Amino acid sequence: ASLTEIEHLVQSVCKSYRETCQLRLEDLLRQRSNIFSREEVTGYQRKSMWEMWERCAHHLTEAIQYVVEFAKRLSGFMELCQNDQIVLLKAGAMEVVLVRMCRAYNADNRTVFFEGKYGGMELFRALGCSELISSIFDFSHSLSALHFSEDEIALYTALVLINAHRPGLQEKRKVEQLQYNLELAFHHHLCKTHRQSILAKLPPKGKLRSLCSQHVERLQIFQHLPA
Ligand SMILES: C[C@@H](NC(=O)c1cc(-c2sc(C(=O)N[C@H]3C[C@H](C(=O)O)C3)nc2CC2CCCCC2)cc(C2(C)CC2)c1)C(F)(F)F
Repeated sequence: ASLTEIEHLVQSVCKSYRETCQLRLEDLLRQRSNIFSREEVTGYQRKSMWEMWERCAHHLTEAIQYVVEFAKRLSGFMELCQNDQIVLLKAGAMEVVLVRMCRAYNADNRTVFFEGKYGGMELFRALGCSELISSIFDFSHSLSALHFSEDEIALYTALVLINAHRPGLQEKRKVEQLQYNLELAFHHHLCKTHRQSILAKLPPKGKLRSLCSQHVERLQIFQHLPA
């Protein structure tokens, strides 16, 4: 690879994400002024667990379609065989949607954006799974502390999808090579922006799989939808 070409690689990842980011950043930041009234929360709490479950299931799949919408935008994704394309998304999709959640988390009052307005965690009392609902807010809270620049989330997300150290990829060396160019464009931009300091600050391995695996595991037990 070439240096001038790697900088090109960064511009694609940053753009492919900004066009497949679901919600605009300028929207979440400015519309953060209003939140659910205590009335509106009890209405969400009164909802049957199936009610709230049907909600997240849609918003989750919808947020994932943008995740896969992101993958097909990367400049080197299409070349590799379909199987590797399927595997990377299966294990990376749910984790990519987690990193994108902190981007909608307001660390000031612990309120995430869910259906046209910010709200706390008591909004999901109908579900009745505290430790799982809180594992996301606390995680996004830490990630929201670093004050992720949009370009970083795009770069970080790319390395979440790409991962040759995945279950059953076929032509892995095509995944290893690309997984490295992204890390190159990642570190280069970090140093190029004086934010190489975060590398020792991010979640290891690790928290992405363990946190999602707990959710993905509860659905493989109780559900029948996509699984
Ligand atoms: C099974 C288990 N977990 C999930 O169902 C689940 C839901 C979501 C998503 S994605 C999403 C969106 O895209 N919201 C956008 C679209 C909305 C809009 O258009 O306004 C805002 N909303 C949600 C629902 C929110 C529920 C409260 C905790 C934050 C997540 C994300 C995930 C990941 C990424 C962890 C794996 C898991 C469960 F907790 F459900 F039991």
